[PDB]
Amino acid sequence: FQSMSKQPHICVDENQVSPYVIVCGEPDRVNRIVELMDNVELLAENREYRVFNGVYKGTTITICSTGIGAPSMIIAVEELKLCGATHVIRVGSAGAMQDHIQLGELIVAEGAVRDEGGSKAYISSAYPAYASFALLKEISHFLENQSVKYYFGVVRSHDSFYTDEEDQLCQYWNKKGILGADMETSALFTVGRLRGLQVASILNNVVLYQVNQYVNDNKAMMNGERLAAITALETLCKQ
Amino acid sequence: FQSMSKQPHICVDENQVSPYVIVCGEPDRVNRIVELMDNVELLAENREYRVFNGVYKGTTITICSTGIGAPSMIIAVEELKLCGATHVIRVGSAGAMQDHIQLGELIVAEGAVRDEGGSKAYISSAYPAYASFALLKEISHFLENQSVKYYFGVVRSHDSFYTDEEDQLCQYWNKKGILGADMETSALFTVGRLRGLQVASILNNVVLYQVNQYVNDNKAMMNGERLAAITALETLCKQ
Amino acid sequence: FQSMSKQPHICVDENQVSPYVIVCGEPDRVNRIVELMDNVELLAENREYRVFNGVYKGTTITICSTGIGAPSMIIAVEELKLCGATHVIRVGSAGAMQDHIQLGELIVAEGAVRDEGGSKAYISSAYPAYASFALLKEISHFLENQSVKYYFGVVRSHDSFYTDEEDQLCQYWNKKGILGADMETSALFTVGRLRGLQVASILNNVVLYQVNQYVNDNKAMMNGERLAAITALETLCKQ
Amino acid sequence: FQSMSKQPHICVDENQVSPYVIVCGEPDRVNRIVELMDNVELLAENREYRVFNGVYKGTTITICSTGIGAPSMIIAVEELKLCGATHVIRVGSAGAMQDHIQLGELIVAEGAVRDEGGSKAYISSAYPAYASFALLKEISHFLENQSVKYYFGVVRSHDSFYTDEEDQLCQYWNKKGILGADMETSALFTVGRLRGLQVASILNNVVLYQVNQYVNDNKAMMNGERLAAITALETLCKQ
Amino acid sequence: FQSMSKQPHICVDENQVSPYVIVCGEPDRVNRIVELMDNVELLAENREYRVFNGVYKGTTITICSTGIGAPSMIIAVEELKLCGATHVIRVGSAGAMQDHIQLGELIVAEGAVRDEGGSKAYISSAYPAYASFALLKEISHFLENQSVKYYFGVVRSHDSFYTDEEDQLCQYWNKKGILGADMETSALFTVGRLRGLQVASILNNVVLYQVNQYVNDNKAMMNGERLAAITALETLCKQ
Amino acid sequence: FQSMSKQPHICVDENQVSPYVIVCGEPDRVNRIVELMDNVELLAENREYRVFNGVYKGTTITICSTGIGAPSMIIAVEELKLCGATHVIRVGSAGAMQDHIQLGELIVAEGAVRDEGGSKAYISSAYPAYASFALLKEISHFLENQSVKYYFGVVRSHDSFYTDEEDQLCQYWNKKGILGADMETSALFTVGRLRGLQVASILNNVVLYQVNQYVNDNKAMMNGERLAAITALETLCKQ
Repeated sequence: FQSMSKQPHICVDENQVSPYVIVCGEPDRVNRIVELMDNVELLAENREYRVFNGVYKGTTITICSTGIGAPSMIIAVEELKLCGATHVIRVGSAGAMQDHIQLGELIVAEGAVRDEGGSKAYISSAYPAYASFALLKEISHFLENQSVKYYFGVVRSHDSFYTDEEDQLCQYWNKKGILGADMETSALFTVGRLRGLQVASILNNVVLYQVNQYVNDNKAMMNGERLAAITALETLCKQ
Repeated sequence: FQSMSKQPHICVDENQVSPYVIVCGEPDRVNRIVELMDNVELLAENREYRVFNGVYKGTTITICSTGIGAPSMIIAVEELKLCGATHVIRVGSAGAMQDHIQLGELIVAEGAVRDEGGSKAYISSAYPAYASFALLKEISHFLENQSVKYYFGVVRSHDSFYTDEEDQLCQYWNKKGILGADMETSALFTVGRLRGLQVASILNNVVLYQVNQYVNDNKAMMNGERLAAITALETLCKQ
Repeated sequence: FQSMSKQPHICVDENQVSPYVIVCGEPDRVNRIVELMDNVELLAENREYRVFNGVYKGTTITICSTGIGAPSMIIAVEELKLCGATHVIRVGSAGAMQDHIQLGELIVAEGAVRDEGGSKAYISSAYPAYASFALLKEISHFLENQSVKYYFGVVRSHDSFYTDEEDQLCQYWNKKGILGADMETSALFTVGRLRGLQVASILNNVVLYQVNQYVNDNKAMMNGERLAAITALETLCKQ
Repeated sequence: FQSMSKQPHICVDENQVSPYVIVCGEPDRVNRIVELMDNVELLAENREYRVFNGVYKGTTITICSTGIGAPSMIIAVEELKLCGATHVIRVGSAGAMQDHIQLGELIVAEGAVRDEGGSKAYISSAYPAYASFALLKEISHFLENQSVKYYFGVVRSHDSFYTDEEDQLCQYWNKKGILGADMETSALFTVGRLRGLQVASILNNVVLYQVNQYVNDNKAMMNGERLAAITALETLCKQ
Repeated sequence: FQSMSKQPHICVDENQVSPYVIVCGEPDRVNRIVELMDNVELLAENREYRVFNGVYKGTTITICSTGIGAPSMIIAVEELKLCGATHVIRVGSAGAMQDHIQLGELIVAEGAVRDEGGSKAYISSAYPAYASFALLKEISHFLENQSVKYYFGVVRSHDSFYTDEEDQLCQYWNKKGILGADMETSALFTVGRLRGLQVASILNNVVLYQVNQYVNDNKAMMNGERLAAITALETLCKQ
Repeated sequence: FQSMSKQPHICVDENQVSPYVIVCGEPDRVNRIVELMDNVELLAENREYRVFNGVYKGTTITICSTGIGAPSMIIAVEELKLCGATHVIRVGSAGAMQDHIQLGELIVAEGAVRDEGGSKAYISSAYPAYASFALLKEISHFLENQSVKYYFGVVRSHDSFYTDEEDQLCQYWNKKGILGADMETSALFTVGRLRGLQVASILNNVVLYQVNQYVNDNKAMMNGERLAAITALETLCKQ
């Protein structure tokens, strides 16, 4: 029946999707982010794509999981774009590339090394993956007001942390001053920008670079997730 | 508690995982494949990873979804490997690159163009992505016995079907004789082989190269999925 | 005699150079920028490097020409770095890559395509060339207050506008949404960042993408140069 | 006179060439292979190309030397193709990349690393160089019946074993699990497949990875050559 | 017996090989070149390698065929080097890339496009393939004295003239001003130089770029071969 | 007024520029070279471009500085070409890549490694950067007659001697037998040749590979500059 008008992966349309969007890897994180919003509604659920609308401080925002990886991210960006998204903020996870960065502290990517094939499918790797400065301004301002430590800088996005060369990759990138590594940021920044989106990425640190420990760690991380979501929500509701 | 011994993404361990494994993109396909098996048990559910064991014609086999894309595939291969997998068969979806291939017909990848960054993270693209011939032999033999049309040959694996150049990519690859395109096969074939797995990929055609139509199409596709799963099950239970 | 302590190309030392620096292509532009400052002093003059200190609204700033091209830019960045520079702003020239951009209007590079070999000597082209957001914030704020049109976005930096393929390069990059093209920005952004500098680039448009005309054009361009210099000065004197 | 209809390098035509073909490096090996056949006839002799027809167990097969290297291999593949070849099997020599492989033991290439420029002239190195499984099936079956040890897997094809880096190349490829190295296999597999041939490669080991010794070694190698030829003949006469 | 001291492919040793060497593709050309010399002796015959010594105007020179292609050329260069060669001149065949060049006219390669994988195995393609100027001087001087037309400039060396893109390759390279194309020159120039040889290449045109005709063409070509050989001999006997 | 007919960077036209040209990096070197000539006239002065005509032994020659780097070199080559230049000789500076080469000794580049992006903008790096042999002949002949040591061979042209990897670059290139390194030679050789110029490069050594010392060093270097200029002048006035 109504299977003609919907985007084939995110399963939503023009009218459903807000111009303002948050994406994350984990479908179950979508339910956690909507907890913070009013007037929540499930829009679609398909494969790794879980899509909700919610209202935060008066502004209607769409929350969308995209699974792990640049290809699954790019699929959601293209289809969100077609539904009228203009501002998209990644809220995600990272492994630290500097030893001073603790669990549940935030990395805000100003730029990203394009070490994933996803963005390369579109354009020469020479094209920059960077965050919209208007969004960065707002993110910086929200994060200043609170106590959890956060770092602005370059992250690396890649397609595997499981090569035998992971150690050396880490060390090389540590010396270049990269803050953290994910799989999705540079693809958002590249494809998003090429489709005229304003984009940004707020990453929760979940691996150190280096029983009761476990519980505090998990709490720290869960606190970082919440902060990252709130920061993204605070930023989008100003536009 | 018991969060020390499990693989951090597939959330299973050595003892749970069979040496014989089927992977697919869609978590909901895992439930559909287990329908065909005895002694089914849910092993884990995490992000896009849905993991089950089942028994088919006496052999215990593990079924695992890996979401869409090479990075999420590679994560599952590495972790399945560490749990003792030896034979892994992709059961997935493809877009046709030749016009004679119909919906719900199967493409069996003998080889795959490595147009995804995932496999490139591991090794120079010059290394071949090809299917284990023992598995190909068995797949060919099962498929001969039945009526649904199937094609053996080269597929292309890539990170985006949404570039502005998709048309030209299609036409170029059509002329080279590629049968279909997916996102995951060449990564399985490359990483899998480099970790000593026997690997294969059986792909269900879901896009032509070119209301009642819709219902028969869906039936055709659902029939192709079932055939692909059965073929993989028949192949693995012989080892 | 005192030819031991000075940088071998910019011919200045630690004590001479301010942490705050403006660089431009043309040595004669250095004299034009110092016209706008108090307490001017010639520091060095060597090859294409013309170096001055001046004071603007209380802040001491160094002005340095670097000739044309990424290699000559990189030489000045490395040596300015060694003399203690922390903030460096390019004030330069561009050819428009969109037809709405007029002569003597400004392009502020948020990011830059790394199509020059200079930055590639240092690091894989996958590393992002982008502008420090703190500087971008300040530049945006100054430029809002006045009437001359200015555009924020991506520029392309390259090593030749004289290949037979220039037309096609232009058209390709026009469609990607690039605003202008220079030879120096992405090298500043890449090497500068890798040496821990805060960096930015304000470019004066001097070629349309498309006697009395000539005089107004020149006036427009000279007005853009002055505005670009003033904007950079206003930005640096706040740090 | 009749110098219009013949292929300019292999000096044969449509009518002469069988659909079933064996190629080898060494012209003098052609005479050794025909020793095993009935109804032998010299077809052509030109540069490194020595061409014969023979009959084996009822089937007429063409034997063709192609000298050393991918370019000279590719020339023979293109021209054999134009003469109506459909199945082509390389029967050649390899240097071992694992220490358990002895002299005069066989390596059957399922796939090949495309480290030669020959195949790259045709297509991106991402395209797979692999052997036709129907041929692999048959080769496996013949070789099972006899006592000489043989290994199935990946070989590396390259353009020089004389670079100063040969040692490190060897060690790198040894760890990746490559069985042996030649100069011709991946070019056959790539160009052959792109021209719609069924292809395979059976390689005789002639260098260990590590007077009376010399005589037994030579005998071992000569025995491997004979076995490789017989295996290829047994395989082709079944089609 | 004496199978320990000889180079494994060219089957000659230190004492046999002159410092001055001519190489060509075709073994039968070796017999044609020795026709022009005194005190001829067959040194070795192995695969595509046919090796002779002869004396020309007092100087002893070695003549060696290397079959077709860069890999087989490189093998002979490495082994000739080890036997004490210092000056090596290619005497070969080319296809014209400009329409004014006739059959049996000579192309003398000053430089060569490195479009073959052979030289790339050794060193980045950025390293120049060019001819020793001392040899070029002497070649120019001999050729001035006679009537057959000859052209000095850039040739292209490649691994296949049989790709579907040959036409476009030709046209692209024609416009760049390339004179002719072979398979071997840039490999000689690159590997040779890296091993400290003085190198040069004199190529006989055998394909236009565009019964009685056939006979005059063949005569023209055979005349070009003779001239090329004589020119190389005249050049080497001066050292 | 007369700002229509002049080249936009070198600020000269067809009638001003001689077919015979010397280029150097340093504008102040132009004044030093004209000291050696009769009938000197300043033609233009713009940015790093300082342009003069002079007469040497009857021949009128143009002297042009091009600042440091391949992009600024290429600009001058293109515009000199358009003004009718046919023969262009670089007279420049190098850092030694072999320890036997002393300060103020000359390196004459027969060929150049294309490690700069400038030439790559035009053509695949596989195209050779080499010197016109007619010019090399003449340069060799002049330099034989005098006492200062000079070396003919390969140089490397690059875009930065300030990467953290400079040491290793040096060592790698030392072993390959490179004589010296500059920033401009391979760009002249590549772009120049592609525009049909006869080209050459004579480089003065100013850095060893390894008060009174300082004065003799400077004298040695200044003597090398003079010799290089004279050699170029002697060479051009013969055409």
